Amino acid sequence: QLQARRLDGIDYNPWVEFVKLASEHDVVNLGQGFPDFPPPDFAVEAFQHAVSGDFMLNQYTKTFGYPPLTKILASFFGELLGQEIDPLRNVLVTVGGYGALFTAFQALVDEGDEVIIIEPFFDCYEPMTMMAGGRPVFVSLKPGPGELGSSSNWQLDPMELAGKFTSRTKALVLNTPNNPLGKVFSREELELVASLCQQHDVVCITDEVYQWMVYDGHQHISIASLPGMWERTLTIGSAGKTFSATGWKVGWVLGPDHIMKHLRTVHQNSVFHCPTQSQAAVAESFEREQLLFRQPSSYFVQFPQAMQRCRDHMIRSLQSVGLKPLIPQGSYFLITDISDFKRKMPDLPGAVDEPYDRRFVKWMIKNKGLVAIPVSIFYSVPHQKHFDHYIRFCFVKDEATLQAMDEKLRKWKVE
Amino acid sequence: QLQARRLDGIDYNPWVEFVKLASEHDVVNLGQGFPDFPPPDFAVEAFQHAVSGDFMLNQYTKTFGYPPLTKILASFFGELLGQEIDPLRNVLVTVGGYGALFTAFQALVDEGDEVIIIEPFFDCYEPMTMMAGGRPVFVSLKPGPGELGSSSNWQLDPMELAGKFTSRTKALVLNTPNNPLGKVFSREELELVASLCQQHDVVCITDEVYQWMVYDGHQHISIASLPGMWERTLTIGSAGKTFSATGWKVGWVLGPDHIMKHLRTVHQNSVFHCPTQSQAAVAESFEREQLLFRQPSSYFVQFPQAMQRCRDHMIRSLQSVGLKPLIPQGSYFLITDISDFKRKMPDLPGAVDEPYDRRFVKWMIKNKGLVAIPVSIFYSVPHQKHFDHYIRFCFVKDEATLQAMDEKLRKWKVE
Ligand SMILES: Cc1ncc(COP(=O)(O)O)c(CN)c1O
Ligand SMILES: Cc1ncc(COP(=O)(O)O)c(CN)c1O
Repeated sequence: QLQARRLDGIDYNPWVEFVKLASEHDVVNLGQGFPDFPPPDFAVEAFQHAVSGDFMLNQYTKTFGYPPLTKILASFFGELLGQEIDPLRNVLVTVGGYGALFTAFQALVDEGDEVIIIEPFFDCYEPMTMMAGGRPVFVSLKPGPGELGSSSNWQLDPMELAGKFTSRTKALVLNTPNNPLGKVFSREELELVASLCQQHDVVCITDEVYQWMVYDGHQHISIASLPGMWERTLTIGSAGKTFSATGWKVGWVLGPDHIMKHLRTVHQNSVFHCPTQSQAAVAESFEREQLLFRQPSSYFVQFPQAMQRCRDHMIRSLQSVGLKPLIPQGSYFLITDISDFKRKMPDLPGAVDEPYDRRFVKWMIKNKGLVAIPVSIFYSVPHQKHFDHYIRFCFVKDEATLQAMDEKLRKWKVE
Repeated sequence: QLQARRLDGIDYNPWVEFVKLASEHDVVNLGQGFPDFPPPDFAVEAFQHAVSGDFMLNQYTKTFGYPPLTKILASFFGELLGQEIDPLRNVLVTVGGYGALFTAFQALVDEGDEVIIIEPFFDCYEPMTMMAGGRPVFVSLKPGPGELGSSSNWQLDPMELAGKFTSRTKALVLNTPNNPLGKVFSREELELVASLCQQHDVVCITDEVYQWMVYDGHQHISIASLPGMWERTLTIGSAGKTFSATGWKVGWVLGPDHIMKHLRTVHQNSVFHCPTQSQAAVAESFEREQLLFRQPSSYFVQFPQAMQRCRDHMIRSLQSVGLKPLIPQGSYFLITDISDFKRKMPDLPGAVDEPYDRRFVKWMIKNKGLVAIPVSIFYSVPHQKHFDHYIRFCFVKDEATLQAMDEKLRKWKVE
């Protein structure tokens, strides 16, 4: 009654509980979706230049983005997407990917609109939809029939997905690479989505914040580069998962002017400007990578290699303690199946109707010194029952952290 | 129909037209609401430390604010307000003042709620209200009966204001010091507001971004420090008008936990984190001013003095060319009456029903080389008729700019 009704149902963050519990224990924190090592020098220095350079960089820049930034964005991405991008009609700099999604949702979703959300989903898609009046409609990625599983096996059933589409569908949220699962969507997959999107006349909000984090030579493809798609796609990116600098909270949406004009309205009536210097830092950082694009010394070459090693490493460590990793094709993350623990250990302490994985994560923090994340926080509540056996790990960590993980794991193992 | 209805009516920015026109002319730009000189060294350096220091400052900080920042905020402001402030329940770091208002509105205002907006208003109060479903209800500050006018004479009529209050009033937006007028609200004024707010049970969203910019020894008072008010006040501030670094876009709301918990919900479903380093810069900057609070070398002492000089200077320059300045008690701004021009020059070129001051500003850009802002952009459309004779100037400028103004003014004067 004092609060607006749009807040109904979206006030609880299941995250918190656990950060609170992790901090009152000695832990290796693998629930954190960000590096614990420095960003690349070129990028840190880029920031250092922006705050040490032309003094007017401390004052306001342009509303829809700091032009050196929109410039490089439209160029580098226009090339990557295969698309002509006007910085002033097709690019909006936002407060991180979070900002971009929020802007997108507040633009497009209205009382009654349905949004198709693919499980597992980055958790904020559902609240944002709900805050905007929309109705989330869920479809589950479904793992197909080795012990080690693979992200690319998780399947978007063409009949199931076609069925979610109604006359009320405003948008489908497609996040690739997927967090938490790590799925990198295939071309044939994308096309499935593009095709139903094209058919029912529906916007594809597409969150590609993890674009650069790809492994095993799977290749990131943007639905926006598919024939006919640019006219109905909003592509989101984030400097923070680009340059391993999450704290910079700089993101953008790329999209056709007739959609963007609304994302702009929300922007000009919400935050109006993004801060200047960080934008400057990002613009420089992109210039550096575009200059060296594909080159061996380029960050987008070295980094995915480095983190693949981290992935591989974590995958082996966790494997031998009973956890059942699903190899990810990209993202900061891997999930592991814990169903073996559920059979061996069915009755762990927690609330009635609390999903197993949350109970399990809480256990492991207390006793084994390791933080992970209950995958069920990325499912519709109706679906947490059936999907209460995964946990999510972040392998974008320092060697010293992977060592500590190993220590924790070896100590646990004697059991 | 593709866009959400909340965007109805809020898509047009009357600002733009003029920036476009100013850039295709040789101008002294006094429509810009920000310095064109560097921030204080301590503050620029503070940023330089934050991006050059502990590398993990590049990663995510806490959701509701970077603790060194919420810490210093709660301390410095708790002292200034006379109030006990818990950083974690009473402070939210937002993306500038703009962010804070947006968060406040999306928290509290809902289909049907009325918001009382005092004219002239910072323009974004009306769209934000409208986007949230609310109904703006306007009351006009009204200048009381020398040639030079004064901001403090503009009056909030106690009967007029009491009359705006209905059972549907959710909030009243109080902005002091006022932009554009420069009014610094008096204690007796505040109390009027507090008292009706207290009576009808209504939140006072109070925008004090200009807190530090006060002149002639008028004193900034926060409605939040009035008896009984903290329980129904949200106070907004902005690092950018604090440290003359608008481009940093760091703001905050201070307020009682039972309100803030909703501002938090919006925050955690919109931007989630504010960027770390800038927060760090601000936290340091405040530490520096709090240490030297009231001291002669403190920025909050030196700066208002400096800008008072700039004010005084501009007031005299514009005075002698026929403009009729209203001395401001604070803010970055002064408005001048242009009714003499309207009598001398009634028929200037523009759209039918375009207010005089907009037509006039456009004229002055083209012919006299000076940018200002039509005050009518800060009135309800119904009220722009009667209030089409002011323009707004920003005197927070370098000497070299005030010189250029003078050049433009002297050249004009020969006429
Ligand atoms: C899938 C996904 N999309 C969007 C975001 C938004 O993050 P940020 O605002 O820091 O860019 C995140 C969180 N990093 C994410 O993992
Ligand atoms: C009255 C008023 N309030 C709030 C704001 C918001 O500005 P910012 O977001 O940069 O803090 C402004 C613009 N400076 C303003 O003048």
